[PDB]
Amino acid sequence: MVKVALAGCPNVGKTSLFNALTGTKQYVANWPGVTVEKKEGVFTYKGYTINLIDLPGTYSLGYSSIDEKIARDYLLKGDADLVILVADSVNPEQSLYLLLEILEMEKKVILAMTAIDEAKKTGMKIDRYELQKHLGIPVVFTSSVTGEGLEELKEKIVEYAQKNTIRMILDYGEKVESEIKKVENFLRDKKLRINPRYFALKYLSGDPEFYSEGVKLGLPELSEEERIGYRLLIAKRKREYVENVVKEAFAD
Ligand SMILES: Nc1nc2c(ncn2[C@@H]2O[C@H](COP(=O)(O)OP(=O)(O)NP(=O)(O)O)[C@@H](O)[C@H]2O)c(=O)[nH]1
Ligand SMILES: [Mg+2]
Ligand SMILES: [Mg+2]
Repeated sequence: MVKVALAGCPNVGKTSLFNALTGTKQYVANWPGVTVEKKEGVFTYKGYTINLIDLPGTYSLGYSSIDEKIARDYLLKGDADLVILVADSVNPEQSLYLLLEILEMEKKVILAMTAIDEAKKTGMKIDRYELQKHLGIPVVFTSSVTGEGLEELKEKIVEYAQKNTIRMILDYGEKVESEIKKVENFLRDKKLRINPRYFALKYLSGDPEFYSEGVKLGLPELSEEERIGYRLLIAKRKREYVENVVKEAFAD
C-alpha cells in the first residue's frame, strides 16, 4: 500500500490528475478540527494499492492561512510515502518555487508537469532531462485531458516508493549559511521530526510554528527586522534558482 499526496499551487490541475487516477474510487471528508475538505482516493496498479490525498492549493508553505497550514501539516506530520508536485507546464514558475520548499523537507518527490497537452500547443520545448538534472527528482509529463504520462506516473510512483531514501541543497550565501550552521549545532542533541536545515530556515524566517518551537528548544529570540530579512533573502534565492531552472529547461 502506497500513500501519495498531491501538492501544488492553486488551479494547476491537482484534482483533474486525482480524478484521472482514481475515477469514482474517492470520497470527501474534512481535515481534523476544521471544515476544509479533505479529498482522498485509491487506485490499483500492477497489484499495488495506491492511496491518493488531494491537498489544498498553496503558493507557499507558511503557517498563517488555513490552506497552507493544512498542506504543510500533512507534508510534515502525515503518513505520505511520497509527494507528487503537480506543476502547471504552461506557467511553471510558481510551481517550481513551491517545489523547492518541499524538496527542502527531504521527502520523496516526483514532479508532474501537467497540462502538457496545452503546453505543447505553444510551441515551447520542455526538456525533462534538464528538469531532472537541476531538481534531482523524477519528472513526468502528464495530461488529464489526453492521458499522456498517466501510466508513466504510476510506474514512477511504485519505482520511487521502493527506495530506502530520497538532497536539494540551495546555497543561501555566507550570512544565512552561517546562521543555519549555528542553529544546526545548537539543535544537535534535540529530537527533531524534520531535518535541522529545514528547521533552521523556518526559524530564521520567523515562521509562526518553527520560530516558536525553536525558542522553546532554547534558541534565542530574533528581531522582527531580522526575521523579515531572512525570510526575504531566502525567498529571493529560491526565485533566482527557479529562474535558472526555467532558462536551462524551457525554450520557445
Ligand atoms: N488542457 C488541460 N487542462 C487541464 C489539465 N488539468 C487540469 N486542467 C484544467 O485546469 C483547471 C484547474 O484544474 P483543477 O484540477 O481544478 O486544479 P486544482 O489544482 O485541483 N485547483 P485547486 O487548487 O483549486 O484545488 C480546470 O479548468 C481543468 O480543466 C490538463 O492536463 N490539461
Ligand atoms: Mg480552484
Ligand atoms: Mg483541487
